[PDB]
Amino acid sequence: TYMEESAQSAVDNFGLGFNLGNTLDANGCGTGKPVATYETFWGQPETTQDMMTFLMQNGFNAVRIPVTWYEHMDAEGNVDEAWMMRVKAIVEYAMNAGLYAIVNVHHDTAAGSGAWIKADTDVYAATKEKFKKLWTQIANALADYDQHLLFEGYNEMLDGNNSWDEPQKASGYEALNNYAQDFVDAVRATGGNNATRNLIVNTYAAAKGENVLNNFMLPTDAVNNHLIVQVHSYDPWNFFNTKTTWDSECHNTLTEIFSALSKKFTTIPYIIGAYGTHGESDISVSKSSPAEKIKLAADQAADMVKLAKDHHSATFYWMSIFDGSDRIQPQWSLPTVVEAMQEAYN
Ligand SMILES: OC[C@H]1O[C@H](O)[C@H](O)[C@@H](O)[C@@H]1O[C@@H]1O[C@H](CO[C@H]2OC[C@@H](O)[C@H](O)[C@H]2O)[C@@H](O[C@@H]2O[C@H](CO[C@H]3OC[C@@H](O)[C@H](O)[C@H]3O)[C@@H](O[C@@H]3O[C@H](CO[C@H]4OC[C@@H](O)[C@H](O)[C@H]4O)[C@@H](O)[C@H](O)[C@H]3O)[C@H](O)[C@H]2O)[C@H](O)[C@H]1O
Repeated sequence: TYMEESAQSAVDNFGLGFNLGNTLDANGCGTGKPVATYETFWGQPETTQDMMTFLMQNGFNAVRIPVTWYEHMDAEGNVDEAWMMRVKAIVEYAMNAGLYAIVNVHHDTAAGSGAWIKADTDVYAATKEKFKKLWTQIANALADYDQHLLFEGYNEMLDGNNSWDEPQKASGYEALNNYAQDFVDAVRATGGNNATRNLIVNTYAAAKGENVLNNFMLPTDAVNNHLIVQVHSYDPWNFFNTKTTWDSECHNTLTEIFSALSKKFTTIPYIIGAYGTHGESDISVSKSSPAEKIKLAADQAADMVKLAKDHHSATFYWMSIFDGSDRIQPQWSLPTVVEAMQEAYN
């Protein structure tokens, strides 16, 4: 049954979080394909109940489920039923396991081909009703799940030039804030559990700089304390390639970031919805990385988790700790990183 819970309480209960990345967010194989074709298109196995249960049994309490939607929508913006039901099926795995789950709209945003949601005046005007129709469908299909399920409006919205970190024009902020409101409006309108469900709105590019935070506007909500703000972090940029250890510069950089977020968001919680070692050319840590590089990954994660706890936040690891064939066993890909995260959190 449904038990209404505040945004801050949800974030406090997330504990250690994980991103089921390159899975339902995988895209580019075209329209009209079997569900499993999309899900495995980027090298991940089909998700199982055992995976969600594994996370719960091993000290994690929340999973983010990225979803890319555009290849599953027809000309009128209707979502393929098999796709929607597969999203629902994976949510159900997570609910069964006792996890919090986040469902979003992922590579429909940002710099890849097929992205259609953009912080741009013309694009917003042309896609606003399509966007609201999408969220109405998602909210209705997932309506029956309780407070452990959250919706996240959009992943990493960029302007027309795909400008990371910050938009080139201030109108970009208008478009984002407008989308954000449309997202909240469309979900709340469906009523039921969606009337009070905790929802997540991301900053421009999910970035964290001074201008992006100052020009972020939280949507108006008829109910209290059911909104969360989300940002991402691979800071300091390219540290995995340029650093030999998680040094004082790395540590101070993270400390400053959390300080800036907590100073900005005084009354609403924020989360680090995706973080990791991914840097230039998306080079990232794996089990075949040198021990010093795996230690570098572990120290980042340890610091990220502890700072987040200190700042009444929560974190979701992007992919690397639980990846590919390791999901099938299931087993951690990076046990030492996870152990560092668990020790930091507990
Ligand atoms: O960067 C870290 C994270 O940062 C934020 O949190 C983001 O929200 C996360 O999404 C992001 O995660 C990374 O996302 C990458 C996708 O980004 C793209 O879309 C968003 C845009 O903004 C961005 O600019 C785009 O680059 C994701 O990259 C994908 O990785 C897949 C798997 O690759 C892994 O396994 C295979 C191995 O060889 C790789 O070294 C290893 O990294 C790639 O899968 C392959 O895809 C091709 C088909 O590719 C076509 O269609 C997809 C399109 O993206 C390609 O450009 C196009 O050629 C298929 O034939 C192969 O069999 C697959 O292996 C995928 O192509 C690639 O985009 C990244 O891994 C993830 O960390």
